[PDB]
Amino acid sequence: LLVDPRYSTNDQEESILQDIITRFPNVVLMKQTAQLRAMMTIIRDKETPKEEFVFYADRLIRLLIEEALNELPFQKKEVTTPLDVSYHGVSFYSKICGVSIVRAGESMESGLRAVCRGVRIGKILIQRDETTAEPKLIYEKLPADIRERWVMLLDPMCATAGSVCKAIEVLLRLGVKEERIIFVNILAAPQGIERVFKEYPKVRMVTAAVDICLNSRYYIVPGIGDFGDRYFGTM
Amino acid sequence: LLVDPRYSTNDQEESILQDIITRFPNVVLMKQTAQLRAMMTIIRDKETPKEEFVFYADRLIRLLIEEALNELPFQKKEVTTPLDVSYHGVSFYSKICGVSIVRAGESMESGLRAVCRGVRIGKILIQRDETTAEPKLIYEKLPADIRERWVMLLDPMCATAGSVCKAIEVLLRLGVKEERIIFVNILAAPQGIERVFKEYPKVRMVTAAVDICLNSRYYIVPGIGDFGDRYFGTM
Amino acid sequence: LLVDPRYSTNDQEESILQDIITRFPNVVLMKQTAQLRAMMTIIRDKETPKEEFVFYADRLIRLLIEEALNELPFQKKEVTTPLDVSYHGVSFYSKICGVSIVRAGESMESGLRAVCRGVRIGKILIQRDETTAEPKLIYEKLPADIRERWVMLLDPMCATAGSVCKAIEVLLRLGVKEERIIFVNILAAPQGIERVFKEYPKVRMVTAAVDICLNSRYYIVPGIGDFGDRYFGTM
Amino acid sequence: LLVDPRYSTNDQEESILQDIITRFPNVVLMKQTAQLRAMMTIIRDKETPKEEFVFYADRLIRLLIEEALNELPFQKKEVTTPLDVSYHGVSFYSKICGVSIVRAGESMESGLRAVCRGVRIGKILIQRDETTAEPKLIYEKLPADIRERWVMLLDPMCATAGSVCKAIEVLLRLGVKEERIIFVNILAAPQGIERVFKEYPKVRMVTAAVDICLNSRYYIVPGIGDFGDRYFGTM
Ligand SMILES: Nc1nc2c(ncn2[C@@H]2O[C@H](COP(=O)(O)OP(=O)(O)OP(=O)(O)O)[C@@H](O)[C@H]2O)c(=O)[nH]1
Ligand SMILES: Nc1nc2c(ncn2[C@@H]2O[C@H](COP(=O)(O)OP(=O)(O)OP(=O)(O)O)[C@@H](O)[C@H]2O)c(=O)[nH]1
Ligand SMILES: Nc1nc2c(ncn2[C@@H]2O[C@H](COP(=O)(O)OP(=O)(O)OP(=O)(O)O)[C@@H](O)[C@H]2O)c(=O)[nH]1
Ligand SMILES: Nc1nc2c(ncn2[C@@H]2O[C@H](COP(=O)(O)OP(=O)(O)OP(=O)(O)O)[C@@H](O)[C@H]2O)c(=O)[nH]1
Repeated sequence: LLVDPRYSTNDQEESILQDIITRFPNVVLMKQTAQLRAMMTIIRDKETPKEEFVFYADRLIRLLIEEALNELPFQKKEVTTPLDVSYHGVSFYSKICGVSIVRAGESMESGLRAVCRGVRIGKILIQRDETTAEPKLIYEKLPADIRERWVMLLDPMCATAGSVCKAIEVLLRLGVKEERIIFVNILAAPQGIERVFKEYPKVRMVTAAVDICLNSRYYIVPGIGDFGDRYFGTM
Repeated sequence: LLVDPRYSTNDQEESILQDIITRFPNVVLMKQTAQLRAMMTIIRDKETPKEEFVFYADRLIRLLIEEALNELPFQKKEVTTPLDVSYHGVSFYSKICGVSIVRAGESMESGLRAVCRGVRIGKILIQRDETTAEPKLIYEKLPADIRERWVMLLDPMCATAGSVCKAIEVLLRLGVKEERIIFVNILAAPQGIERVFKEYPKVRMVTAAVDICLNSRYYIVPGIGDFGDRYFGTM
Repeated sequence: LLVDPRYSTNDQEESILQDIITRFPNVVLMKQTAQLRAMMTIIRDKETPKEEFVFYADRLIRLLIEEALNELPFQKKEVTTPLDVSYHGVSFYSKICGVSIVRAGESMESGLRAVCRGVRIGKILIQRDETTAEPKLIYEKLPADIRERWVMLLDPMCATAGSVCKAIEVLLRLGVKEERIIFVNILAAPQGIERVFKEYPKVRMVTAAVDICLNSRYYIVPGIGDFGDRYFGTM
Repeated sequence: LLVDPRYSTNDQEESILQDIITRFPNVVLMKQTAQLRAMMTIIRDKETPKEEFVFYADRLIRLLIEEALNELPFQKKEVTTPLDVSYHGVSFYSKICGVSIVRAGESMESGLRAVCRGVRIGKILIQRDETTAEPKLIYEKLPADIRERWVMLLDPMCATAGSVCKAIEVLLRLGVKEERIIFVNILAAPQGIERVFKEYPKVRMVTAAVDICLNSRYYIVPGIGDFGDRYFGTM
């Protein structure tokens, strides 16, 4: 909802944002600070060279992952200071794991691995049909006990939501509780958010930015281009 | 009074915070999230092992530094996206540098250097006379043109504010503007904050926690123990 | 082909090692130091925890990548010191890229992105046939100009060499020069080394170790187990 | 004994190395590879920007620190692999700590902390008197039990060896055994190597390069300039 004064906002931005916040109580938008905006301009800029795009993208992913991890359950915990005085804090306890949507999502694996040393990482490779264009599971490698874990579903972009929805579908089938799936995303389109909460209303979604629309080629506008190609350098 | 509901604040902590937020317009407390508490309870725990202590402190410092970098000036900037559409963002201001208060302050250079590659770093070693107990300037190595840049003054703890005030003095005596010093701190005592803004009311302070008071041995309480010792292993 | 005194060698290791060295001019064995051995001990021990496995694996990967990058072409370059005295050095190759064999090979992408900021990364997913057992290309996303580049083929284990050979075959068809392929490998089986070189003799291979054999299920012995499962935690 | 053929060593470098390797048994010279040369030529070039200088310096210091760790004692260890067979490896010595010679040496701390998470870090500030030119101890913060540990002494340069010889002196007066000191260095001069070994013959020295001589102003030549100033950006 809140837009930082510093930067000028793209047309109808403050609007869309509030409307998303109010309509979907399960989405959590990152605080729209100038730093975030600064990083977004660098990664969204056509002109930005690959070494710069992945440095800032990695940088952003970091903030975004710490934001998502805040959606896990926490227990109350008391500890003692070296001063022998009590401090009432909390502790993470959940059994977690991250799951990336092949390629694009893998760029977020390292960010998650940096803060959570050795977190288990699953991988789902989705491919859209050549005829009708219906998502098809091509490959998947998930922890043996994923059904008893909170899942950090990783996918930088959410345009039509067909990929993440299919990903959630199988995740569910293997026994993952819908309300334990935290979908961390970088950039999303309104229609993609509705689609996901229309199908799986219990999941949580933390994004860094919500854009205007999709073009006839399913790309988000103003968007960022193809994140996977830009990040891994397969332009 | 935006303290994450999931945990219980220290006795009379919400009161202290209100006081400071009310009287000191230039202090910026970072968001008191459950995630942040999780980290604090770990490093404040006197049972925590050195490997764990530095890992989390490093982790927290990353978040604190990104927060602090928001206090810098920003230049609106327009960039064209890969979809041939304009995107209104901002641009990073340029003349800045980090200055750490030798030992404890050095632990935050890693973090600054992680997000700001090649950032100029100055050092100032202040030390109290073993008898007289007052702040003496023992050593200092700062960038030749520090007077024309924004200073990110680094020091994890702020108890009496005696050593940071001494630091700002020498910095001012070298021509750096008071309203360009962003004091980034991890943990602070109320009187510490008070003194700082009593003498140098134009600086900015970014902190993650404000404890209740100082004990007979001038230690912040609940506190965290001697940060520099626990961080570098010179227990 | 030489072993460090500190540690005791395995049966016929000094033997197998020299044999591989003299028989194949294009393989390069990392210097067998006590340090390298200490790392192989952590990651080979079935008892080591997942955080410890990835840490040391990542650590070993760094040294192995630096070793492999040495197999690239070099040009002489004279520079001048701040003491205005020339120094004769050598600048490195201008066009490379990494290519990881999906999953296991992906654990190496990070080590490569760490030393070469923004390197282009390709990906190949090979899957054997249940009956034929013949390696099949399932998915591949590669830089568009891979034909004019040197490629660092990434795959930690080389047992039968079937998958790596399948990977070389596709690269070759796309236009990559066989002698510009540098196969970075952690652990290999004599059998796999012979096959790779029997089929593509001009490629170079850098590895940290060579074990004695394969078992009925195609695992190197003493081996390390399933590197992909152990690293990503899907075991 | 080798020197990569790919690059052109400079006038009498091969002679110097020959001599030092013959006359001083305790000096460990990193393998003179083209990769290493390439980095040296980057950081030695007076034209390189601080961002690039820091990056390549950290990278080089990384390889250097791993090399020095090889000088620590190793204990044989047997581990059972996942294949259920034994593997004869080694175990890391368990009592180390890094010690930085304030400012210049602090640049190697991050490298040490990278491979040895949680290593205790001591610091010594030696400053030559502005008139007398005498090396004086200004500040020191070492681990309480440093006498029981092996110390990796950190200082990127060694011109006359007055500073380092002064640091070792204070270390010996504190209890640490002379033979437990591994002096990790990046660049050194024949003079320095001699003095350090004339006075403290039992210390171990690991370095990446040894230049021709010292400048009339006491600078290592061809050299690099002032490493601490180029590293921390205060020049
Ligand atoms: N939830 C959470 N845990 C964190 C975070 N950072 C570090 N951790 C730690 O990482 C752990 C997460 O669980 P896992 O270690 O994946 O649980 P696990 O895989 O069953 O544990 P093992 O069986 O030994 O492998 C917790 O025990 C936390 O202490 C964070 O941001 N969130
Ligand atoms: N202000 C700011 N700059 C950042 C940040 N992250 C990266 N940077 C970059 O780092 C630079 C900071 O400026 P400085 O390094 O002080 O510029 P400088 O010292 O004049 O540069 P030189 O010519 O090399 O000496 C900017 O040019 C930015 O592009 C950030 O969070 N804030
Ligand atoms: N060969 C080599 N180059 C290195 C290494 N470390 C850093 N580099 C630098 O990184 C560069 C490699 O960049 P590439 O990704 O091949 O450049 P590119 O493929 O042409 O792409 P562009 O920047 O767009 O032109 C070289 O120019 C080197 O200066 C290394 O270990 N080996
Ligand atoms: N010698 C050595 N130890 C390493 C290395 N990498 C990791 N380590 C580990 O780091 C430790 C080094 O010893 P320290 O942790 O300083 O020993 P310590 O400080 O007495 O032990 P604690 O008091 O519990 O903290 C060893 O126990 C090793 O297992 C390495 O490259 N060399």
